[PDB]
Amino acid sequence: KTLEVWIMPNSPQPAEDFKALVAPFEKAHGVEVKVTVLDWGVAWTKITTAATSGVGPDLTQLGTTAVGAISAMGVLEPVDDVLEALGGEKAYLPAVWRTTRLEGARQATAVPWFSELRAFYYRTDALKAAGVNPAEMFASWQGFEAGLARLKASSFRDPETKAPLAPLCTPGKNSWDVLHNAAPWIWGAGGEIVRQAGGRWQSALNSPESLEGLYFFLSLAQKGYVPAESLEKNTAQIEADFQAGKCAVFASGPWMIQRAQVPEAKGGFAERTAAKNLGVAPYPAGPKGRYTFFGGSNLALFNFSKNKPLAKELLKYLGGPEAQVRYAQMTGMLPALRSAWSDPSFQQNPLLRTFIQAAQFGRTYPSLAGWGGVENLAVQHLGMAWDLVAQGRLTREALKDLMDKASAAINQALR
Ligand SMILES: O=S([O-])[O-]
Ligand SMILES: O=S([O-])[O-]
Ligand SMILES: [Cl-]
Ligand SMILES: [Cl-]
Repeated sequence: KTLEVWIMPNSPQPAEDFKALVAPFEKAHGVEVKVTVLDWGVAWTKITTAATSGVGPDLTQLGTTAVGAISAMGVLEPVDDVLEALGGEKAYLPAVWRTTRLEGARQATAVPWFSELRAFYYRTDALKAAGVNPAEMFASWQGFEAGLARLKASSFRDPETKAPLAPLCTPGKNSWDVLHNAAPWIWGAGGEIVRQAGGRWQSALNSPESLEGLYFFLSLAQKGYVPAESLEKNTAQIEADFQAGKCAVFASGPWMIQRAQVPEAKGGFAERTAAKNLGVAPYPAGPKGRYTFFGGSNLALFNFSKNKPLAKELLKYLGGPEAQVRYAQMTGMLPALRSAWSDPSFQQNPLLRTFIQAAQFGRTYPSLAGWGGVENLAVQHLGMAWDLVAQGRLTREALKDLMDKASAAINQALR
Protein backbone atom coordinates (compact mmCIF):
# COMPACT_ATOMS: atom_id res chain seq x y z
CA LYS A 1 0.00 0.00 0.00
CA THR A 2 3.08 2.42 0.32
CA LEU A 3 6.31 2.80 -1.73
CA GLU A 4 9.29 4.69 -0.34
CA VAL A 5 11.27 6.71 -2.92
CA TRP A 6 14.42 8.79 -2.23
CA ILE A 7 15.17 11.66 -4.63
CA MET A 8 17.58 14.56 -4.71
CA PRO A 9 16.54 18.24 -5.01
CA ASN A 10 16.00 18.16 -8.84
CA SER A 11 13.27 20.87 -9.07
CA PRO A 12 12.33 24.13 -7.30
CA GLN A 13 9.94 22.38 -4.82
CA PRO A 14 11.42 18.86 -4.82
CA ALA A 15 8.85 16.92 -2.72
CA GLU A 16 5.74 18.92 -3.97
CA ASP A 17 6.83 18.56 -7.65
CA PHE A 18 7.46 14.83 -7.32
CA LYS A 19 4.20 14.22 -5.44
CA ALA A 20 2.25 16.11 -8.18
CA LEU A 21 4.14 13.95 -10.82
CA VAL A 22 3.12 10.65 -9.18
CA ALA A 23 -0.43 11.58 -8.04
CA PRO A 24 -2.06 9.94 -11.18
CA PHE A 25 -0.01 6.74 -10.46
CA GLU A 26 -1.15 6.71 -6.77
CA LYS A 27 -4.81 7.00 -7.88
CA ALA A 28 -4.54 4.37 -10.65
CA HIS A 29 -2.79 1.77 -8.33
CA GLY A 30 -4.49 2.70 -5.02
CA VAL A 31 -1.13 3.24 -3.26
CA GLU A 32 0.75 6.05 -1.54
CA VAL A 33 4.25 7.05 -2.60
CA LYS A 34 6.31 8.34 0.37
CA VAL A 35 9.10 10.57 -0.99
CA THR A 36 12.22 11.59 0.95
CA VAL A 37 14.33 14.41 -0.45
CA LEU A 38 18.05 13.80 0.16
CA ASP A 39 19.83 17.22 0.03
CA TRP A 40 22.87 16.99 -2.32
CA GLY A 41 24.97 17.63 0.90
CA VAL A 42 23.89 14.15 2.35
CA ALA A 43 22.55 12.14 -0.64
CA TRP A 44 25.61 9.97 -1.33
CA THR A 45 26.25 8.93 2.33
CA LYS A 46 22.48 8.15 2.90
CA ILE A 47 22.42 5.96 -0.30
CA THR A 48 25.71 4.25 0.67
CA THR A 49 24.33 3.38 4.19
CA ALA A 50 21.11 1.97 2.65
CA ALA A 51 23.27 -0.19 0.33
CA THR A 52 25.63 -1.42 3.12
CA SER A 53 22.89 -1.94 5.87
CA GLY A 54 20.05 -3.44 3.73
CA VAL A 55 17.70 -0.83 5.32
CA GLY A 56 16.30 1.89 3.07
CA PRO A 57 13.72 2.89 0.43
CA ASP A 58 12.15 0.76 -2.33
CA LEU A 59 13.52 3.06 -5.06
CA THR A 60 16.38 5.56 -5.02
CA GLN A 61 17.60 8.15 -7.42
CA LEU A 62 21.22 7.64 -8.46
CA GLY A 63 23.40 9.97 -10.39
CA THR A 64 24.52 8.25 -13.61
CA THR A 65 28.17 8.14 -12.35
CA ALA A 66 27.04 6.24 -9.14
CA VAL A 67 25.31 3.41 -11.03
CA GLY A 68 28.48 1.30 -11.32
CA ALA A 69 29.51 1.61 -7.63
CA ILE A 70 26.05 0.71 -6.20
CA SER A 71 25.50 -2.04 -8.84
CA ALA A 72 28.89 -3.59 -7.96
CA MET A 73 27.74 -3.98 -4.29
CA GLY A 74 25.09 -6.49 -5.64
CA VAL A 75 22.20 -4.64 -3.85
CA LEU A 76 20.16 -3.67 -6.96
CA GLU A 77 17.32 -5.53 -8.60
CA PRO A 78 17.54 -6.19 -12.39
CA VAL A 79 15.34 -3.84 -14.49
CA ASP A 80 15.78 -5.36 -17.99
CA ASP A 81 11.95 -5.90 -17.91
CA VAL A 82 11.24 -2.19 -17.27
CA LEU A 83 13.61 -1.04 -20.01
CA GLU A 84 12.15 -3.52 -22.57
CA ALA A 85 8.62 -2.23 -21.70
CA LEU A 86 9.91 1.31 -22.48
CA GLY A 87 11.33 0.27 -25.87
CA GLY A 88 14.67 -1.38 -25.09
CA GLU A 89 18.13 -0.22 -26.10
CA LYS A 90 16.79 1.69 -29.18
CA ALA A 91 14.57 3.94 -26.90
CA TYR A 92 17.70 5.68 -25.48
CA LEU A 93 20.70 7.70 -26.68
CA PRO A 94 23.60 5.20 -26.46
CA ALA A 95 25.40 7.43 -23.86
CA VAL A 96 22.22 7.11 -21.70
CA TRP A 97 21.97 3.32 -22.33
CA ARG A 98 25.56 2.98 -20.99
CA THR A 99 24.31 4.31 -17.57
CA THR A 100 21.74 1.48 -17.12
CA ARG A 101 24.35 -1.04 -15.87
CA LEU A 102 27.77 -1.53 -14.36
CA GLU A 103 30.18 -1.56 -17.32
CA GLY A 104 30.44 -5.17 -18.63
CA ALA A 105 27.38 -6.44 -16.62
CA ARG A 106 24.81 -8.69 -18.47
CA GLN A 107 21.79 -7.14 -16.58
CA ALA A 108 20.48 -3.57 -16.30
CA THR A 109 20.29 -2.20 -12.69
CA ALA A 110 19.11 1.42 -13.34
CA VAL A 111 16.27 3.06 -15.29
CA PRO A 112 17.16 6.38 -17.00
CA TRP A 113 15.13 9.21 -15.43
CA PHE A 114 16.46 12.56 -16.76
CA SER A 115 19.58 13.84 -18.57
CA GLU A 116 21.83 16.75 -17.78
CA LEU A 117 23.78 17.97 -20.83
CA ARG A 118 25.77 21.12 -21.47
CA ALA A 119 25.80 23.56 -24.39
CA PHE A 120 27.04 27.14 -24.83
CA TYR A 121 24.74 30.01 -24.08
CA TYR A 122 25.81 33.18 -25.84
CA ARG A 123 24.82 36.87 -26.10
CA THR A 124 23.32 37.27 -29.58
CA ASP A 125 23.86 41.11 -29.34
CA ALA A 126 27.54 40.70 -28.37
CA LEU A 127 28.29 38.19 -31.16
CA LYS A 128 26.50 40.48 -33.73
CA ALA A 129 28.44 43.54 -32.47
CA ALA A 130 31.73 41.55 -32.78
CA GLY A 131 30.90 40.33 -36.36
CA VAL A 132 30.87 36.72 -35.14
CA ASN A 133 28.37 34.25 -36.66
CA PRO A 134 27.44 31.39 -34.29
CA ALA A 135 27.30 28.77 -37.09
CA GLU A 136 30.99 29.43 -37.84
CA MET A 137 32.17 30.03 -34.23
CA PHE A 138 30.83 26.61 -33.02
CA ALA A 139 31.77 24.64 -36.24
CA SER A 140 35.39 23.98 -35.11
CA TRP A 141 37.78 24.62 -32.22
CA GLN A 142 39.72 27.04 -34.48
CA GLY A 143 36.45 28.97 -35.17
CA PHE A 144 35.67 28.90 -31.41
CA GLU A 145 39.03 30.45 -30.45
CA ALA A 146 38.79 32.95 -33.38
CA GLY A 147 35.29 34.02 -32.15
CA LEU A 148 36.61 34.60 -28.58
CA ALA A 149 39.47 36.70 -30.07
CA ARG A 150 36.89 38.87 -31.97
CA LEU A 151 34.80 39.09 -28.78
CA LYS A 152 37.89 40.21 -26.77
CA ALA A 153 38.70 42.92 -29.43
CA SER A 154 35.07 44.17 -29.63
CA SER A 155 34.17 47.65 -28.30
CA PHE A 156 30.63 46.32 -27.39
CA ARG A 157 29.47 47.21 -23.84
CA ASP A 158 26.49 45.68 -22.02
CA PRO A 159 23.64 48.25 -21.97
CA GLU A 160 23.10 47.77 -18.14
CA THR A 161 26.70 47.15 -16.82
CA LYS A 162 28.25 49.77 -19.21
CA ALA A 163 31.27 47.34 -19.36
CA PRO A 164 32.73 45.00 -22.04
CA LEU A 165 31.81 41.30 -21.59
CA ALA A 166 34.24 38.53 -20.80
CA PRO A 167 34.56 36.51 -24.02
CA LEU A 168 34.11 33.24 -22.04
CA CYS A 169 33.17 32.48 -18.45
CA THR A 170 33.88 29.05 -17.02
CA PRO A 171 34.64 27.67 -13.57
CA GLY A 172 38.06 26.16 -12.93
CA LYS A 173 38.63 23.93 -9.91
CA ASN A 174 36.00 25.34 -7.47
CA SER A 175 32.97 23.51 -8.77
CA TRP A 176 31.27 20.15 -8.57
CA ASP A 177 31.64 19.65 -12.39
CA VAL A 178 35.44 20.18 -12.93
CA LEU A 179 35.81 16.90 -14.86
CA HIS A 180 32.49 17.37 -16.76
CA ASN A 181 33.60 20.86 -17.94
CA ALA A 182 36.81 19.27 -19.33
CA ALA A 183 35.33 16.03 -20.76
CA PRO A 184 34.00 17.41 -24.13
CA TRP A 185 37.48 18.86 -24.84
CA ILE A 186 39.23 15.54 -23.95
CA TRP A 187 36.72 13.64 -26.15
CA GLY A 188 36.82 16.15 -29.11
CA ALA A 189 40.61 15.78 -29.28
CA GLY A 190 40.24 12.02 -29.62
CA GLY A 191 41.01 11.32 -25.92
CA GLU A 192 39.22 9.72 -23.00
CA ILE A 193 39.49 9.80 -19.21
CA VAL A 194 39.98 5.95 -18.97
CA ARG A 195 40.58 3.11 -21.49
CA GLN A 196 40.15 -0.67 -21.25
CA ALA A 197 42.80 -3.27 -22.29
CA GLY A 198 42.60 -6.99 -21.37
CA GLY A 199 39.33 -6.06 -19.59
CA ARG A 200 41.39 -3.89 -17.14
CA TRP A 201 40.74 -0.12 -16.98
CA GLN A 202 43.59 2.46 -16.84
CA SER A 203 43.86 6.25 -17.00
CA ALA A 204 44.10 7.84 -20.47
CA LEU A 205 44.22 11.48 -19.08
CA ASN A 206 47.93 11.57 -20.03
CA SER A 207 47.41 10.31 -23.64
CA PRO A 208 48.61 12.78 -26.35
CA GLU A 209 44.96 13.35 -27.43
CA SER A 210 43.63 13.94 -23.87
CA LEU A 211 46.49 16.41 -23.24
CA GLU A 212 45.65 18.36 -26.45
CA GLY A 213 42.02 18.75 -25.41
CA LEU A 214 42.81 19.71 -21.81
CA TYR A 215 45.40 22.30 -22.91
CA PHE A 216 43.11 23.80 -25.58
CA PHE A 217 40.43 24.43 -22.89
CA LEU A 218 42.58 25.42 -19.88
CA SER A 219 44.77 27.75 -21.93
CA LEU A 220 41.81 29.90 -22.99
CA ALA A 221 41.90 31.37 -19.42
CA GLN A 222 45.67 32.15 -19.98
CA LYS A 223 45.01 33.93 -23.32
CA GLY A 224 42.78 36.72 -21.85
CA TYR A 225 39.45 35.15 -22.83
CA VAL A 226 38.30 34.14 -19.24
CA PRO A 227 38.50 36.62 -16.30
CA ALA A 228 40.64 35.52 -13.33
CA GLU A 229 37.61 36.00 -11.00
CA SER A 230 35.70 33.31 -12.97
CA LEU A 231 38.28 30.70 -11.80
CA GLU A 232 37.28 31.31 -8.11
CA LYS A 233 33.63 30.42 -8.80
CA ASN A 234 31.26 27.44 -9.28
CA THR A 235 28.81 26.96 -12.20
CA ALA A 236 25.89 28.55 -10.29
CA GLN A 237 27.95 31.71 -9.66
CA ILE A 238 29.04 31.87 -13.33
CA GLU A 239 25.35 31.52 -14.36
CA ALA A 240 24.64 34.60 -12.17
CA ASP A 241 27.52 36.51 -13.88
CA PHE A 242 26.02 35.65 -17.33
CA GLN A 243 22.57 36.77 -16.13
CA ALA A 244 24.14 40.03 -14.85
CA GLY A 245 25.53 40.76 -18.37
CA LYS A 246 29.22 40.11 -17.64
CA CYS A 247 29.88 37.11 -20.02
CA ALA A 248 29.38 36.73 -23.83
CA VAL A 249 29.63 32.87 -23.85
CA PHE A 250 29.30 30.22 -21.11
CA ALA A 251 28.28 26.55 -20.86
CA SER A 252 25.33 25.29 -18.81
CA GLY A 253 22.30 23.09 -18.96
CA PRO A 254 18.74 23.63 -20.25
CA TRP A 255 17.38 25.07 -16.92
CA MET A 256 18.70 28.59 -17.85
CA ILE A 257 15.99 28.80 -20.58
CA GLN A 258 13.20 28.68 -17.94
CA ARG A 259 15.20 31.07 -15.67
CA ALA A 260 15.22 33.59 -18.61
CA GLN A 261 11.35 33.62 -18.57
CA VAL A 262 11.08 34.23 -14.76
CA PRO A 263 11.36 37.66 -13.13
CA GLU A 264 14.48 38.61 -11.09
CA ALA A 265 12.16 39.05 -8.06
CA LYS A 266 11.41 35.22 -8.31
CA GLY A 267 15.03 34.06 -8.85
CA GLY A 268 15.02 34.43 -12.72
CA PHE A 269 16.57 37.06 -15.07
CA ALA A 270 13.67 37.92 -17.45
CA GLU A 271 14.25 41.72 -17.09
CA ARG A 272 18.02 41.56 -17.97
CA THR A 273 19.65 42.20 -21.37
CA ALA A 274 21.02 38.63 -21.36
CA ALA A 275 17.46 37.12 -21.20
CA LYS A 276 16.34 39.34 -24.18
CA ASN A 277 19.51 38.50 -26.26
CA LEU A 278 19.92 34.74 -25.62
CA GLY A 279 21.40 32.12 -27.97
CA VAL A 280 22.48 28.50 -27.57
CA ALA A 281 25.02 26.48 -29.60
CA PRO A 282 26.41 22.98 -29.09
CA TYR A 283 30.03 22.49 -28.00
CA PRO A 284 32.25 23.13 -31.06
CA ALA A 285 33.42 20.17 -33.16
CA GLY A 286 36.93 19.04 -32.13
CA PRO A 287 39.76 17.35 -34.06
CA LYS A 288 38.09 13.87 -33.97
CA GLY A 289 34.44 14.90 -33.49
CA ARG A 290 31.70 16.79 -31.62
CA TYR A 291 30.72 15.55 -28.13
CA THR A 292 28.24 16.78 -25.58
CA PHE A 293 28.72 15.85 -21.90
CA PHE A 294 25.79 13.78 -20.51
CA GLY A 295 25.03 13.23 -16.83
CA GLY A 296 21.79 13.40 -14.86
CA SER A 297 20.05 10.70 -12.80
CA ASN A 298 18.55 7.22 -12.97
CA LEU A 299 16.28 5.24 -10.63
CA ALA A 300 17.14 1.92 -8.99
CA LEU A 301 15.28 -0.68 -6.92
CA PHE A 302 16.97 -2.16 -3.85
CA ASN A 303 16.86 -5.92 -3.62
CA PHE A 304 15.66 -5.72 0.05
CA SER A 305 12.39 -4.14 -1.16
CA LYS A 306 9.18 -5.88 0.05
CA ASN A 307 7.26 -4.17 -2.83
CA LYS A 308 9.20 -5.05 -6.03
CA PRO A 309 6.17 -5.43 -8.41
CA LEU A 310 4.65 -2.02 -7.52
CA ALA A 311 8.14 -0.39 -7.49
CA LYS A 312 8.71 -1.72 -11.06
CA GLU A 313 5.31 -0.30 -12.13
CA LEU A 314 6.45 3.11 -10.76
CA LEU A 315 9.75 2.81 -12.65
CA LYS A 316 7.79 2.15 -15.87
CA TYR A 317 5.57 5.21 -15.13
CA LEU A 318 8.47 7.58 -14.29
CA GLY A 319 10.52 6.23 -17.25
CA GLY A 320 7.62 6.55 -19.75
CA PRO A 321 6.51 9.32 -22.19
CA GLU A 322 4.01 11.43 -20.21
CA ALA A 323 6.02 11.53 -16.92
CA GLN A 324 9.25 12.01 -18.93
CA VAL A 325 7.97 15.29 -20.45
CA ARG A 326 6.31 16.53 -17.19
CA TYR A 327 9.43 15.92 -15.04
CA ALA A 328 11.90 17.23 -17.68
CA GLN A 329 9.92 20.57 -17.49
CA MET A 330 9.92 20.56 -13.62
CA THR A 331 13.75 19.94 -13.47
CA GLY A 332 14.85 22.03 -16.51
CA MET A 333 16.53 18.84 -17.84
CA LEU A 334 16.08 16.72 -20.98
CA PRO A 335 14.00 13.53 -20.90
CA ALA A 336 16.10 10.34 -20.55
CA LEU A 337 13.57 8.68 -22.98
CA ARG A 338 14.74 9.81 -26.45
CA SER A 339 11.20 9.71 -28.03
CA ALA A 340 10.19 12.52 -25.64
CA TRP A 341 12.73 14.86 -27.42
CA SER A 342 10.16 15.41 -30.22
CA ASP A 343 7.49 16.72 -27.73
CA PRO A 344 6.35 20.30 -28.48
CA SER A 345 7.57 21.41 -25.00
CA PHE A 346 11.09 21.15 -26.53
CA GLN A 347 10.29 21.68 -30.23
CA GLN A 348 8.20 24.92 -29.81
CA ASN A 349 11.19 26.59 -27.96
CA PRO A 350 14.15 27.49 -30.26
CA LEU A 351 16.71 27.29 -27.40
CA LEU A 352 15.39 23.90 -26.25
CA ARG A 353 15.50 22.67 -29.92
CA THR A 354 19.23 23.64 -29.98
CA PHE A 355 19.73 21.49 -26.78
CA ILE A 356 18.01 18.62 -28.64
CA GLN A 357 20.53 19.08 -31.51
CA ALA A 358 23.40 19.10 -28.97
CA ALA A 359 21.91 15.97 -27.30
CA GLN A 360 22.56 13.60 -30.31
CA PHE A 361 26.37 14.19 -29.77
CA GLY A 362 26.01 12.98 -26.17
CA ARG A 363 28.80 10.95 -24.51
CA THR A 364 29.26 9.80 -20.90
CA TYR A 365 31.92 8.15 -18.76
CA PRO A 366 32.17 4.34 -18.60
CA SER A 367 29.98 3.02 -15.72
CA LEU A 368 32.88 1.77 -13.57
CA ALA A 369 32.51 0.47 -9.98
CA GLY A 370 35.59 2.58 -9.14
CA TRP A 371 34.44 5.70 -10.99
CA GLY A 372 34.36 8.00 -7.93
CA GLY A 373 38.08 7.34 -7.17
CA VAL A 374 38.88 8.02 -10.85
CA GLU A 375 36.98 11.32 -10.95
CA ASN A 376 38.28 12.42 -7.50
CA LEU A 377 41.95 11.85 -8.44
CA ALA A 378 41.39 13.42 -11.90
CA VAL A 379 39.86 16.56 -10.35
CA GLN A 380 42.61 16.97 -7.68
CA HIS A 381 45.23 17.09 -10.46
CA LEU A 382 43.10 19.21 -12.86
CA GLY A 383 42.76 21.58 -9.86
CA MET A 384 46.51 21.99 -9.70
CA ALA A 385 46.50 22.67 -13.50
CA TRP A 386 43.83 25.41 -13.00
CA ASP A 387 46.09 26.94 -10.27
CA LEU A 388 48.90 27.27 -12.92
CA VAL A 389 46.39 28.82 -15.38
CA ALA A 390 45.41 31.44 -12.73
CA GLN A 391 49.18 32.43 -12.64
CA GLY A 392 49.75 32.21 -16.47
CA ARG A 393 52.18 29.32 -15.76
CA LEU A 394 50.34 26.32 -17.34
CA THR A 395 52.86 24.95 -19.87
CA ARG A 396 52.15 21.82 -21.95
CA GLU A 397 55.01 20.12 -19.94
CA ALA A 398 53.45 21.09 -16.55
CA LEU A 399 50.04 19.74 -17.70
CA LYS A 400 51.64 16.46 -18.83
CA ASP A 401 53.44 16.16 -15.38
CA LEU A 402 50.12 16.62 -13.53
CA MET A 403 48.17 14.17 -15.76
CA ASP A 404 51.04 11.57 -15.37
CA LYS A 405 50.73 11.96 -11.55
CA ALA A 406 46.92 11.67 -11.82
CA SER A 407 47.31 8.53 -14.10
CA ALA A 408 49.69 6.80 -11.68
CA ALA A 409 47.22 7.38 -8.76
CA ILE A 410 44.16 6.38 -10.90
CA ASN A 411 45.82 3.15 -12.12
CA GLN A 412 46.75 2.24 -8.51
CA ALA A 413 43.12 2.88 -7.37
CA LEU A 414 41.65 0.85 -10.31
CA ARG A 415 43.90 -2.10 -9.27
O1 LIG B 1 25.60 31.77 -37.97
S1 LIG B 1 24.21 32.14 -37.70
O2 LIG B 1 23.64 32.27 -39.11
O3 LIG B 1 23.57 30.92 -37.14
O1 LIG C 1 48.82 27.96 -27.32
S1 LIG C 1 49.81 28.69 -26.44
O2 LIG C 1 49.72 30.13 -26.89
O3 LIG C 1 49.18 28.66 -25.09
CL1 LIG D 1 29.05 7.11 -24.26
CL1 LIG E 1 35.94 8.63 -20.81
